[PDB]
Amino acid sequence: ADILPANYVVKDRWKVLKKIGGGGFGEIYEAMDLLTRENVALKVESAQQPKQVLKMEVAVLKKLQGKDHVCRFIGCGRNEKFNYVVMQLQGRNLADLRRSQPRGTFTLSTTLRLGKQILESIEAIHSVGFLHRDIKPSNFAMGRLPSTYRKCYMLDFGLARQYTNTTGDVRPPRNVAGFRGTVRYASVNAHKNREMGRHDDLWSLFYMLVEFAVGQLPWRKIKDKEQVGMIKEKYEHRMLLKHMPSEFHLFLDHIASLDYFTKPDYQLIMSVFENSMKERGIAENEAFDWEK
Ligand SMILES: Nc1ncnc2c1ncn2[C@@H]1O[C@H](COP(=O)(O)OP(=O)(O)O)[C@@H](O)[C@H]1O
Repeated sequence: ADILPANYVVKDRWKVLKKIGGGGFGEIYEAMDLLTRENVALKVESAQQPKQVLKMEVAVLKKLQGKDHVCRFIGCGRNEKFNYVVMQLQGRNLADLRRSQPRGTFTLSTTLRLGKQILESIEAIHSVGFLHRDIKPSNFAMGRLPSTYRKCYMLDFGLARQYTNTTGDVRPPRNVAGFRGTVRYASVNAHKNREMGRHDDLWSLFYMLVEFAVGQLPWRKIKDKEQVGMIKEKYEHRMLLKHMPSEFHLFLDHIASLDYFTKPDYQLIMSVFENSMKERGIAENEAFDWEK
């Protein structure tokens, strides 16, 4: 039973058309904005949920206004039954787009071009003092308009954590931190209950790109967090690069050397994607796999 039924109207403005997503922490709907006449995304969480994450989501989404790869903030509110955020509506997510591919793989062209946009999104959130902590294909969606269909948008800021403080400094990490994010894309550090850093969001991007190009990860079928962590610890990460562009060794080595305290070298990773494209004769203007 959905939190909101079809045609329910939020704050005399947003009319629920259909449920477009959900699972963790609540549900997301496509709604008609009765004031502006545009289709929007309405994200809701029940007010009786023990962990309320929309307060974080709203704060991060507002802090990100003006950045590329981010939904326009439309509104938000709270009541006794539910909390909500209203934002720009996008198209299909990357997990859905990958699963729809014949072999569940994207071409290197699509993989590398998505990698550039996701890396830019990751650098954008870190630049406002926040870690995403839940980097995964379903938290990235393509635009749905002729002016936005080749733009990839970063979604879901509910599990975000501010690593900076009021004075523009980096706060000390806690001695221990509860597991946050997806099991499939979490770094080994996240599995060990270490405080997550900027490098951990880059580990999730590394695993996503391997999954995009290869179609699977070695721990794909395992659901248990601990069993997955053991596989990732034991697994020779160089074996993940068998079918990857050779400059991915540079990406892997850089992230493997980082800790919570060290600012990543985002340009080093960008250079890996750019050289991988040029060495293959891949143009930036190429159509994405799903366009064909
Ligand atoms: N602005 C949006 N436009 C289009 N689809 C969206 C939007 N926000 C979320 N979704 C869809 O619903 C799912 C949304 O959940 P999301 O905010 O990403 O995470 P969650 O349900 O894990 O808190 C996504 O994978 C995507 O398909």
